[PDB]
Amino acid sequence: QMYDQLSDPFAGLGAGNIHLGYFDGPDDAATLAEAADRLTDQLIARLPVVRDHRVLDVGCGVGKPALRLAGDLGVRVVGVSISEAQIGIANEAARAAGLADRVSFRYADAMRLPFPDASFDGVWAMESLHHMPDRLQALREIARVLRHGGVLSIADFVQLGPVREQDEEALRAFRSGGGVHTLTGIAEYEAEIADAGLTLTSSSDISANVRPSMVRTAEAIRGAADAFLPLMGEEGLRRLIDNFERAATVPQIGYALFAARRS
Ligand SMILES: O=C1NC(=O)c2c1c1c3ccccc3[nH]c1c1c2c2ccccc2n1[C@@H]1O[C@H](CO)[C@@H](O)[C@H](O)[C@H]1O
Ligand SMILES: Nc1ncnc2c1ncn2[C@@H]1O[C@H](CSCC[C@H](N)C(=O)O)[C@@H](O)[C@H]1O
Repeated sequence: QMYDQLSDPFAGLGAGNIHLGYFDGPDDAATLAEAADRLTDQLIARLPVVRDHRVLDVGCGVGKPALRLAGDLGVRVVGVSISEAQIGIANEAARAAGLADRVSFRYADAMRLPFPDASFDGVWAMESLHHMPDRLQALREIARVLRHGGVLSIADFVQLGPVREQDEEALRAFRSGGGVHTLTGIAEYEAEIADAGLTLTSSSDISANVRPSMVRTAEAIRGAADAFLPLMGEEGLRRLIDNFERAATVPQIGYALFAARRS
């Protein structure tokens, strides 16, 4: 519901990216849209696939990360989402870049993947698995469609520890507004990957590199009030902004990059 409504405006705050950014710290002079493309690059380093490999983009957004994958690495990409609106935009972006024969997007719920077993050489889940009610079932479906020796690269949120009473309400606003159905610590995350049948190969805590994205995204929204206001209204937009601004006050909100292999 959330996505179909506001995808247009958010996609555009990050050029075509619907995910956060990677900075060298708060005093970094990279644009939000630049920091978003830097995050795509950081996850590409965790996905050792080569030309002609077939990759599944779980939670594809409007397809810019997927298209970047096909351009840099030469992989065929099938992206899945649950927003029919996003899929139509993503497939046209692929037609626009002349990659329709390499990159396609279809409807699919990551918890019941509509693909045969071992049909993909790699899986790519950028900032999407926290929308899953049962994250373990999504990882189990991911391992199933991965061929033996296939690789997985996850970018996602994590909780670095328990939140103090004074920040309880800011966490709750972050989880309800951001659609964060699953949020766990790194230990609990690494354990699920193993329980799904995947052998962990990388684990990067990049929380400090991503935390600025919270504050800077709020500033971009204010600058984009013209695009957001008609779709929400002053009261709805002020709360959206506030959700981000409060989320930045929770230091236990982190971010991790994982890489795994199928046995
Ligand atoms: O509608 C919303 N109400 C919120 O409170 C909201 C909303 C959205 C939203 C709507 C359409 C398309 C993408 C959207 N991202 C939203 C939101 C949030 C939100 C609130 C606090 C902290 C982070 C938040 N983020 C995060 O934004 C990242 C950058 O786009 C996403 O990658 C990440 O998944 C997401 O958690
Ligand atoms: N159960 C589910 N199955 C598949 N995709 C889902 C899903 N729940 C959410 N998504 C999708 O996951 C995406 C989160 S936004 C990340 C989009 C893109 N990969 C990027 O970084 O730009 C959205 O496209 C949303 O529709």
